[PDB]
Amino acid sequence: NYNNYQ
Repeated sequence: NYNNYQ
């Protein structure tokens, strides 16, 4: 949850 992959 609320994880960012960029």
